Amino acid sequence: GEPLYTEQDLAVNGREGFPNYRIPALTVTPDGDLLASYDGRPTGIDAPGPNSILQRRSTDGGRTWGEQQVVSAGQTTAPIKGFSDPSYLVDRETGTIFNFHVYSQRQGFAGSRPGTDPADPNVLHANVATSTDGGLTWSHRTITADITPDPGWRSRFAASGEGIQLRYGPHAGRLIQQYTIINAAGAFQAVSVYSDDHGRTWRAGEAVGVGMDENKTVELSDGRVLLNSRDSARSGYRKVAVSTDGGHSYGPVTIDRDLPDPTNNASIIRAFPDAPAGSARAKVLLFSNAASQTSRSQGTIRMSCDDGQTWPVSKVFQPGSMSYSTLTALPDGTYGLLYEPGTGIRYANFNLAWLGGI
Ligand SMILES: CC(=O)N[C@H]1[C@H]([C@H](O)[C@H](O)CO)OC(C(=O)O)=C[C@@H]1O
Repeated sequence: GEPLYTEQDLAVNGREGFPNYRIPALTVTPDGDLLASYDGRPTGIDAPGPNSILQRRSTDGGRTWGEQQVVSAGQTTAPIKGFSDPSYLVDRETGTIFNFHVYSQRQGFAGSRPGTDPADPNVLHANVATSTDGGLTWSHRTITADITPDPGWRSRFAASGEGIQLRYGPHAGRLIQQYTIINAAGAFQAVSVYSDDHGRTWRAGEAVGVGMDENKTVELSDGRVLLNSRDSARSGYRKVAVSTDGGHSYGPVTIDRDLPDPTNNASIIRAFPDAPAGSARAKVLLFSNAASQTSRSQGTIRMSCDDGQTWPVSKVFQPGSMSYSTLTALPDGTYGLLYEPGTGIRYANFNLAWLGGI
């Protein structure tokens, strides 16, 4: 077809109530509405800043966006509370939407102490907001205790963006959301948090790697779950691991030289999420990140047609400043992209024809 690439800002620093906006999360409701979530930052900083989780909705495929509404409101007055780094997760079977995020008080990620008590202001808590009405109203839950099987895990945070629901195998229906934890030795590890009962209970899998950070997972054509991670040890590339199970454990972590990265968040999705297992279309992956190894710039989309082995097609969508980016498959066959150009958060829409390879 004919190449399509358009973009418009959803939030710009200083307008609509907050001096700074950051951290994109994007998803599509079962009704087909597009939901964009991000941080509203009063002091322009990460947790423990008294941040708010915000949301904008589009009912016409991303063309027009409704007003900025608050999902979780931070408290700028003492007792200070903050809510940051959103990640959406839609249970396509039940139609339920989840929005995972941090619940901070006195500490952020690096400073969190061990503990699980919601009342303890020294721990960085894990929260989930649940909606059964398409993202209109939300019910909140602190699940730190449920996802901390090892008392030595002193900190954690859901990787911002969008999680997944498995379609194949013995664990089909399973909701997976990635987290980064800091263990007793001070090591940064990746871990899958999942639910087999459509969100009633959440539990952690086995932690993997060292030098890990914000990480994402995708279900491959054979049902294997590929983990793609930001490298906190700064190799200049993305780290990768694979899981063949559901009681999540991942194999060894290796550096992927095909994916340069300056130690920043990225997104990896299935181009055709509904394709049947083993089919050619099920092997197609899209990846968005900053390709520069020296700075957060040169935002590009890469495409693989072999479950992530090779990435023969790539195109730059933002030559300049580009930090965090997330992708989702829209029902019209195109792709939504929420990203950070340095001025707040911007929404972009593109199709495969635009990519050039196919
Ligand atoms: C909970 C939290 O702190 N999230 C932040 C995250 C984290 O600090 C880093 O991943 C090192 O672990 O990094 C950044 C960043 O732009 O680099 C922004 C996130 O809001």
